[PDB]
Amino acid sequence: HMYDYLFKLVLIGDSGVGKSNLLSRFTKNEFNLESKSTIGVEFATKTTKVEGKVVKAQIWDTAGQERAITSAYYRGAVGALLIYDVTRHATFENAARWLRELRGHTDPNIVVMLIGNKCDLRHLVAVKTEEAKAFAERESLYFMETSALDATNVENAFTEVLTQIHKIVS
Ligand SMILES: Nc1nc2c(ncn2[C@@H]2O[C@H](COP(=O)(O)OP(=O)(O)NP(=O)(O)O)[C@@H](O)[C@H]2O)c(=O)[nH]1
Ligand SMILES: [Mg+2]
Repeated sequence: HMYDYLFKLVLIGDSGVGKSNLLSRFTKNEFNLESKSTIGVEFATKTTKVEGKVVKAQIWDTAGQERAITSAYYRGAVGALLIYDVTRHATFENAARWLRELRGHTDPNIVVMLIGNKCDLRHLVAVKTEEAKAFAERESLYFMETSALDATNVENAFTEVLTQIHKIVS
């Protein structure tokens, strides 16, 4: 293989938090203004040079609501983005219930990052950054605020994960 490492990452979080757009903004630098709820499981790939070595991230992406294929979706996942909508406090509370789901199906030592998405909708921010920092520290998660719409921190969040995974694995 051309790459040194192949890291399977999963995106989870409630419907409409922007998971699919985060991905397409990372892989294909596009903001899908015309997005729609995801059917089944979609995939995407990116090959990066962190460390001076070749990393092929393999990103799985599924919808938020109504399963049983939870099974294959999480299996072998080695990093995860836990994404909530910065303007809808309901999506941020459900993060712990996603975190239990994610944890019942992965190794305790995967790299997990909490993402607060849509940080551009600044006048509707309904979740205090400090409260999300609280949940992140309480649960040993990484933490970022992102905007898929204006690319803010999207690259930083994904690479950060991928670097943190390699340090475990070397
Ligand atoms: N303002 C703004 N809107 C965003 C951002 N990211 C996503 N959205 C909006 O939120 C909606 C949901 O995006 P989408 O990525 O499809 O959500 P999802 O989390 O993938 N949903 P599902 O779980 O059902 O697939 C879209 O209408 C999109 O415009 C962002 O950074 N900023
Ligand atoms: Mg989607």
